[PDB]
Amino acid sequence: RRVVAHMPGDIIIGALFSVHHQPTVDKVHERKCGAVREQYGIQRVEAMLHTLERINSDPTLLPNITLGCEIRDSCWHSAVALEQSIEFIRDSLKPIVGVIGPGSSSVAIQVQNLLQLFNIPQIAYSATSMDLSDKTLFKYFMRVVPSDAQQARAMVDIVKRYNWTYVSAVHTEGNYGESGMEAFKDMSAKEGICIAHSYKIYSNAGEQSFDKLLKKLTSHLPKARVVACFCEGMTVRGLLMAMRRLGLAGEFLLLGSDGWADRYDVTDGYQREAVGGITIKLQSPDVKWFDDYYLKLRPETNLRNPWFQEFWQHRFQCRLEGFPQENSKYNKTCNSSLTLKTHHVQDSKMGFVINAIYSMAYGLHNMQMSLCPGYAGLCDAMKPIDGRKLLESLMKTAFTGVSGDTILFDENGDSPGRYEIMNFKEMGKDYFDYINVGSWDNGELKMDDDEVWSKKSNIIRSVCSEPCEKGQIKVIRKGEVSCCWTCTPCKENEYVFDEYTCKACQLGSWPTDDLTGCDLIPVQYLRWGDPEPIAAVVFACLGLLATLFVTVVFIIYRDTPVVKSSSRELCYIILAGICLGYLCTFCLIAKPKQIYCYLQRIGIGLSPAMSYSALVTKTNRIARISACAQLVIAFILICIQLGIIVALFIMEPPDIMHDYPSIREVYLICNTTNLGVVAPLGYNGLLILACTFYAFKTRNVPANFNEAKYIAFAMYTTCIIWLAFVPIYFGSNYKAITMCFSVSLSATVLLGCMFVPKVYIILA
Amino acid sequence: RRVVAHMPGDIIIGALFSVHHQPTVDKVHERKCGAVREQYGIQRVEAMLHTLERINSDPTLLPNITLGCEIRDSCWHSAVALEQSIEFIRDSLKPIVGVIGPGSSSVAIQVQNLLQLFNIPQIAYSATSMDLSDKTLFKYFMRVVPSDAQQARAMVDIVKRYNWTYVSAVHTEGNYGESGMEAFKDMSAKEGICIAHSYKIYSNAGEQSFDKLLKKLTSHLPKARVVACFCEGMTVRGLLMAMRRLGLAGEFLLLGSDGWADRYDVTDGYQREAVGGITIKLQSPDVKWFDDYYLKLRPETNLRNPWFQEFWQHRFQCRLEGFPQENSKYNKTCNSSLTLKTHHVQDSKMGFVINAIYSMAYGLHNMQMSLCPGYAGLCDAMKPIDGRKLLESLMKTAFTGVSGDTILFDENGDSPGRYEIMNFKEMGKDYFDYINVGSWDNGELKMDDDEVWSKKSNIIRSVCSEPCEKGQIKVIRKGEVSCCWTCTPCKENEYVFDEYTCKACQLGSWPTDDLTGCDLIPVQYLRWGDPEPIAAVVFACLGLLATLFVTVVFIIYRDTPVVKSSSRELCYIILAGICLGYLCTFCLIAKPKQIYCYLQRIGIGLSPAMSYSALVTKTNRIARISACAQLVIAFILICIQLGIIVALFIMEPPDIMHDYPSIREVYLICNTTNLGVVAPLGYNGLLILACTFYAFKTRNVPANFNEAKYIAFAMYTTCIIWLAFVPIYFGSNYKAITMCFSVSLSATVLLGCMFVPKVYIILA
Ligand SMILES: CC(C)CCC[C@@H](C)[C@H]1CC[C@H]2[C@@H]3CC=C4C[C@@H](OC(=O)CCC(=O)O)CC[C@]4(C)[C@H]3CC[C@]12C
Ligand SMILES: CC(C)CCC[C@@H](C)[C@H]1CC[C@H]2[C@@H]3CC=C4C[C@@H](OC(=O)CCC(=O)O)CC[C@]4(C)[C@H]3CC[C@]12C
Ligand SMILES: *[C@@H]1O[C@H](CO)[C@@H](O)[C@H](O)[C@H]1NC(C)=O
Ligand SMILES: *[C@@H]1O[C@H](CO)[C@@H](O)[C@H](O)[C@H]1NC(C)=O
Ligand SMILES: N[C@@H](Cn1oc(=O)[nH]c1=O)C(=O)O
Ligand SMILES: N[C@@H](Cn1oc(=O)[nH]c1=O)C(=O)O
Repeated sequence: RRVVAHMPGDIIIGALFSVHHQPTVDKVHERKCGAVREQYGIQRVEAMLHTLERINSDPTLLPNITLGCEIRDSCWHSAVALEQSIEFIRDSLKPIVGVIGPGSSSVAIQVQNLLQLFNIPQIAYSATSMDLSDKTLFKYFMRVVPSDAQQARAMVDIVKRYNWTYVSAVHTEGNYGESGMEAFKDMSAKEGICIAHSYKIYSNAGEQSFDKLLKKLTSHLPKARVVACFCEGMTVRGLLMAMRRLGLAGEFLLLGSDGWADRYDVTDGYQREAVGGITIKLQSPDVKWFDDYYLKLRPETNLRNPWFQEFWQHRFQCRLEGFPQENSKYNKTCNSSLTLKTHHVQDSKMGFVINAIYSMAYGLHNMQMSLCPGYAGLCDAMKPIDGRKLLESLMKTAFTGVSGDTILFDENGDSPGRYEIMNFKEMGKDYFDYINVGSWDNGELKMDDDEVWSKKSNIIRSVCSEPCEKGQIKVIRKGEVSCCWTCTPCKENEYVFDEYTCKACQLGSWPTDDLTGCDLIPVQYLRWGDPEPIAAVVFACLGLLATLFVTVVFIIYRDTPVVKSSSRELCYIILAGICLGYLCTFCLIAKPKQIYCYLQRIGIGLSPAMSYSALVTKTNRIARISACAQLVIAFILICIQLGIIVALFIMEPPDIMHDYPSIREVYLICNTTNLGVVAPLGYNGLLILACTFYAFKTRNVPANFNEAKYIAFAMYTTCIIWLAFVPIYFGSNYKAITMCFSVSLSATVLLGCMFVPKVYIILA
Repeated sequence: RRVVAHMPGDIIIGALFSVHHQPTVDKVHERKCGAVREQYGIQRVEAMLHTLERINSDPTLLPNITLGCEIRDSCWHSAVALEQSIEFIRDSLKPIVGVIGPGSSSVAIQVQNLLQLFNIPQIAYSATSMDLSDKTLFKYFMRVVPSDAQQARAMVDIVKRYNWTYVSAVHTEGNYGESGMEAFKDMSAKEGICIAHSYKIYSNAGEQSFDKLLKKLTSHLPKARVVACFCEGMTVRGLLMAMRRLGLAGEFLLLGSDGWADRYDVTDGYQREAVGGITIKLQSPDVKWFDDYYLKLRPETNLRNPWFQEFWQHRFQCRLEGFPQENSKYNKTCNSSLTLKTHHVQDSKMGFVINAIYSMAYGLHNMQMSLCPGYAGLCDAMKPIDGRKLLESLMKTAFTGVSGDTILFDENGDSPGRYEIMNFKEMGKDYFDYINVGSWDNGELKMDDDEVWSKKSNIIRSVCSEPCEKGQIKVIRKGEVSCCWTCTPCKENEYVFDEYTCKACQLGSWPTDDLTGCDLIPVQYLRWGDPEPIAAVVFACLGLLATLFVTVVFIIYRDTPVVKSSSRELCYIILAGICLGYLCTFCLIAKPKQIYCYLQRIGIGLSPAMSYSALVTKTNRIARISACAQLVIAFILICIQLGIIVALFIMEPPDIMHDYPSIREVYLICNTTNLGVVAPLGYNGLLILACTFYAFKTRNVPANFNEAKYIAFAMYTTCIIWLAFVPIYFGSNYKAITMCFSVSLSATVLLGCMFVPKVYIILA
C-alpha cells in the first residue's frame, strides 16, 4: 500500500517529491523505497503545503478559490513515480489540474509521457536536462529552471579558465547525466578540451562497480587530475565512499554538477575526499518565511504530513512510542525538547519549488481572468479545466516570486536562471563547508581565483602533454586524442612550420632562432680584410713594386748593350703580362661583380699567355741560332688565347652564382665552369711545356751573362710550381685564393729569375 | 475514438501492431495516425488471429482453454501505443495475461515501463535494441529475436571485410537507432574503423531536415562513400526521397540495418537510388499455411478485422460504397475480381510474430502443466494469473515453432537467431530486387563477394587516406581521426621506424631499401686494386728496382775511388732509409690492421729521419773542410726520432677508427692525430732545412764529379717538393695516398739526384 499527503479544496494540484531514497538493487522489483530525506523530501513537502496555505490566505491570487493538493512520494525511481502518476490519472477514467513534476529528469520524462495523454501540464523544479526543450515530444513541460546546456557551457568555461585539458568524465546513468554529458562532450570537443575516457554508472550501483569505476579513474591518475563528474548526489556519494574504501583520500580533484550543488548529506562522513572540489549550484536565495514556518514544526502537531513522524524518528534516531509510529527498530526514546534548528540546513532548490507552485497559481489566475473575468470563482467555462488552455496561459504567464525575480517562460518552457559556483574547502579544525566563489551568467564567468586553493599554486592542471614547443620541439600524434602528444625536436635545418608539421628551410635560406621561418645567410665576400685574402694582397704589392723597379731600370738602361742586345720589345711584353698577372690578384679578390668575373677569366687566360708567348719567342730567337716579325708571332699566340676567352664568353657568361659547400655556409662566386677554367689554362700550360722543351734543348748557351742558363733555371722552377699547383685548385673550396697564389707566384718566379739578375749585374 | 480488434475467449492476450504510419509533425499533438500498412500491419493482425485460431483448434497446446486476444494499433508512435496500453490496464484497476509487444524498441520500452507495474509480461518480435537486455530495468521483456549487439557486430564485420574505413553514420533518433549506433561506434573504434560524422534524425522529420542531412552527407562525398545507416524504414525512405529531390541518384552507397531489411515499400518509386545497397535481415523462412489463409481473405467476409476494409480501400485505391467504408475520397469503384496474390509480398519478420504467440501459448502450457497437471482447464490456482509465475514459466519455456528451430531464452530474455544479408541490385530491365548474398552467425560471416557488384571492381572503398607507405612515406596526423592522414616521405638517412614515427639511422649505419631498419655500409679498404692505389704501387716498384740497381752497383764498385772516397757507410744508411721509405708505400696501402697502423707511423718518422740524418752528416763532412763518429752522430739523430715515435705510441696508440666524411660513405683508417702526424714530420722538416742551409752554404765545391753540386740541386728540388706537399695532406680526404706519393717521390728525388749520376759516370 502507498501513503498519500493531501489537502482538500476546489482545485487539486498534484506533485511528485523524492521523499525516500531510491530502492537498492534486488529491491527494485518489489519497489520498496529506501531511507527518508528532508532536503529533497519533507522540506519540499512542507514548502508545498505552506505555499498552498499562503495562496489560500491571499485574496490577490485566485479569490473565492480553495486550492487543494496531492503529494506523492516519487521515491526518485522511474517506475515508482510512474505508478504514482497512474494513481493521479485514475480519476480521469477530483481531477488533477497539473503537477509539480519530479526531481530527476529521467523520472520527469517518464511521468510526462503518461501525463500528456491526459492533457495534464507538468511544471518541474529540478529536471534541468536539455532534451526536455523539445516541445514536439514534450508539449506539457515548463520548468522554472534553465536547461543544463548552459550548465555544460559553465563547466566548459571553468575547465577552459583553469586550463584543464585532459579530463576524466563520469556521468550518472539516466537521461539527465547522459544528455548533460553529451552537451559537455561536444562543447569541449569544439573548444579543444579532450576527455580521457567517458564512464557511466547507476546511482544504486554495487560497491564492486564503484570500485571498478574508481580503479578505471586511477588508470589515468598522473595526467587526468580533475574529473568532470556531471553526476548526481548519490553517484558522487558512492564515489567518495569508494575513495575511502580504497583509502585514496586526497588523491584527485572532481568537478560536480548541481546534483552535488550544495548538499552536505553527500559529503557527510566523507568530507575529507571532496576537499578542493568545485561545484555549480543554481542561484536561489534563502526563504526566511519558510524558515520561520518550518522550524516551528512539531511531530505531535503535524498530523497532515504522513511522513513527518517517520522523518522525526530518523533525524534523531529516537522513538515516539505513544505516537502512531513506534519504530521498534530504534531505541533511546525522544527527548521532548528536540528542535529542528539544531543543524538546520536550508535546501538550495526549494526556492524553485515555491516559484513552481506560484507559477501554477499565476497560470490559473491568468486563465480565470481571461475566460471568466466578471465572476470571482468557478464559472461554467472552468467546470472541466482545459489542459491546452491552461498551457496557453502558463506559457504567457509572468510574475515575481519569493526571490523577487521575473519568472517568464521562453518558447521552450525554460525559465532563465543564474548559476553560483562553490568550492568545498576547509574553514578551520576539520570544519568543512561549501563557500560561494564565482557566478556564471549568459557566458559571463566572474570568479575569485585567489580564493580557490588559498594558494597561487593550484591543483596539477589536467594536461596530457606539456607545451613542449620551446621554439624547437614539435607535436607528435600517437592517435589517442588531440591533447596527448609525444614530442620530437626539429633539426637545425628545420624551422617549426607548425605545431603538427615542421618543414625545413631550403638552400639560400636558414631558420631563425625561435624557428618561425627562413632567413638569408650572411654570405661571405672576402674583399679587403681577412688574413689569407690580404696575404696575396701584400704578395701582389711586393710584386708590383719589383715590377716598377725593374721596369724603370730597363727603360733607363735601354742604351746599355746587355739590355739592348736581347729583344727589348718582347721583354716589354713579358713585363706587361707580369704586371697584368699582379693585377689579376686584385681582380680576383673583389666584390662579386659581373665585369669583375669577366676580367678575372680575361686576366687568367691572357696575362700568362702574354708572358709565356713572349718567352717562347725569346727561346726561339736564342735557340734557332723575323727581327720585326717576332712581335707578329707573339701577337698571333696572344690573339689565339684572346679568341678562346671571347668564344668561352659566347658559350657561357661567367655570371654571379651562390655557392653551396653545405647548408650553414653560402658564398657568392663567379660561376666559372671546369671547362672554362681548364681550357685557357690548358693553352697556357701547353705553351709552358713548349718553351720548356725549346729552352731545355738549348740550356747550354752561356751568352749574355748566362741569360739562357738563368732562364732554364727559371723554367725548371716554373714548371715544377705549375705541376705542383694542379690538384690544389680542384681539392680546395677556397679556389680563388689558390688561383691568386698560383699565378702571382708564377709571375714572381718569372721576374725574379729573368730580369732581377740582369738588374743586379747592371747595378753591380 | 479508437478502433479495437478482439477475439473472445477464456484467456486474453493483448498485442500492439503498427497498423497505420506514425503521425507527421504538427499532427503528433492531436495524435492522428497516418496511412495504413499491411506488412507491419494487417498481415501481422491476420497472422495473430489465425495463429490464435490454430492454437484454439489444437488439442495439444492448452486443452479446454479458449484463448482470446485484443489487437491495438500501435501507430508506431510512443504516446499512441502508451495510451493503448493504458486501455489494456483499465481492467486491472477481462485482465490481459500478457502482450505481443510493439515493433520499435523505443515504443517497446515506453510500453514496458507501464506494464511491469501491473505484472504483465511482454514478448517482443522486432524490438532488437541491446539496452532491453538489462533485466534489472526490464523484468518482463522476452524477445524472440537476438539483440542488435550481434547486428552491430555483423555490420562491423562487413565494413572490415570490404575494407571500408572512413564511413558516414546516420542513425534514427529513437532508442533503437541510438543504442545500435553506440554499439556499432565503439566496436568500430576497437576494430580501427573510423566514422566521419555521426548524424541523427527523426523518421517523421521535415524534407528540409532530410535535405540538410543529405548535404551534410555530401560534405564528405569523395572519401566517405558508404553510409552506415543504422536506421529504420521511413528514415531510409526519406533519405532516398531527398536523394531524388536533389537528383543525386547513383551518388553513394548506403548500408542499412533490419529497418531496411527486405522492404519494398521503402524503395517503391525510389528504386534507382538504393541500388548496390547492402542490408541485414533476420533469417526467417516463409510461412506457407499463412500464405494459404491470407490470400483467401475477402473484404466482404473479414468482418472481425476492423482495419481490413480500409486496407482493401488503400491497396487498390478503390471504393466499396455498399460496405461500411465508402471512402468518398477515392473514386473508381472496386472490381469484384480483385485478389491479394497480385504483388503479394510476404513480410519477413512475421515468422517471429507467429513464434512469439507460440511462445506465449507454450508458456501458459508449462504453467498449466506445473500448477494444475491433473485438471485440463482453469483450476483455482489460475483464477488470477500470477505474472511472475508466468515469467518463470516463460524464461524456461522451450519448443519448435513454424520455422522448426528451437526457441529458447537466455538469462536476458533474448532468443538466439541468425542473420541474412541482401544486396539491392538490378535483375533485368529496371526490375530491381533484393537477393540473398551471405549469412552472419556467431562471428561466422560467409558471403558471395563476386555476386556483389557482378564485378571485381567494387564501390570505391571508403578510405580517407591511401596506404602511402610505399616503403618510404609515413603517416601524418592532422588530429581529425585515426583514419585521415597526410603523408611525408622519410629522408635517405631516415628509415621508416613505424607508420607514425620515422627515426633516422646513425653514423656507422644506413637504412635498407624498404626502410625497415639500419644496416652496415660496405666500407672501403683500398688494398691491391683501384687505379690511384696501384699508381703508387708501380711507383714504389720502380723505386725498389732502382734501389737494388744502385745498391748492387755500389756494393761491387766499393773498390773504386769515386765510391770509396765518400762515406760509404753513411751512403748505406741513406740507401736503407730510402728502401724503408719505399716499403712505407706498401705499409700505407694495407688492410687496416693495428700492427700496420703502428709500422706506418714508424716508417714515416724514421726512414726520412735516416735519409736526411745521413745526408746532414755528409754535408757536415763536405762543409767543415770524427771519421768513425759520423756514424754515432747519425745514430743520435735517428734515435731522437725513434724516441719521439715511441713516446707518441705511449701517448696515443694509432688504433683503427671508422671514418665519417659524410653519412653515405664510411672508411676504416688509422686514427693518427694531427700532432702525431706533424711532430715527427716537424723533426724531419727541421732536419731538411738544416741540411739545406749547410749544403747551400757550401754548394760551390766541385769535388768528386760535382758531388756537392748535384746534392745542392737535389736539395733545391727536395725542399720545393716538401713545401709543395704541405697543404695537400690537410686539404685532401685521401690523405694516405698523398702521404704515399709525398715520401716515395722524396726518396725517388734523393736517389735519382745523389747516386744515379755516380752510377751513370761509373758505367760511362
Ligand atoms: C694596409 C694593408 C696591409 C691592409 C688594407 C689593404 C687595403 C685597404 C688596400 C692596401 C692596398 C690597396 C690597393 C692598392 C692598389 C690599387 C690598384 C688601383 O686600381 C684598382 O685595382 C681598382 C680596383 C679597386 O677599386 O679596388 C686602386 C685600388 C687598389 C686595388 C687598392 C685598394 C685598397 C688596398 C687593397
Ligand atoms: C700487376 C700489378 C700492376 C697489379 C696487381 C698488384 C699486386 C697484386 C702485387 C704486385 C706487386 C706486389 C707486391 C710486391 C712486393 C711485396 C713485398 C713483400 O713483403 C711485404 O711488403 C709483405 C706485405 C704483404 O703481405 O702484402 C711481399 C708482398 C708485396 C707487398 C707484394 C704484394 C702484392 C703486389 C702489391
Ligand atoms: C592558464 O591560466 C592562466 C590564468 O587563467 C593564464 O596564464 C593563461 O590563461 C593559461 N595559460 C595558457 C598557457 O594558456
Ligand atoms: C581488402 O579486401 C580484400 C579481400 O577481402 C583483400 O585484398 C584484403 O583483405 C584487404 N586489403 C587490405 C590492404 O587490407
Ligand atoms: N539536476 C537534476 C536533478 N538532481 O539529481 C540530484 O541528485 N540532484 C539534483 O538536483 C536533474 O536535472 O535530473
Ligand atoms: N528493428 C527495429 C524495428 N524496426 O523499425 C523499422 O523500421 N523496421 C523494423 O524492423 C527495432 O528494434 O526497433
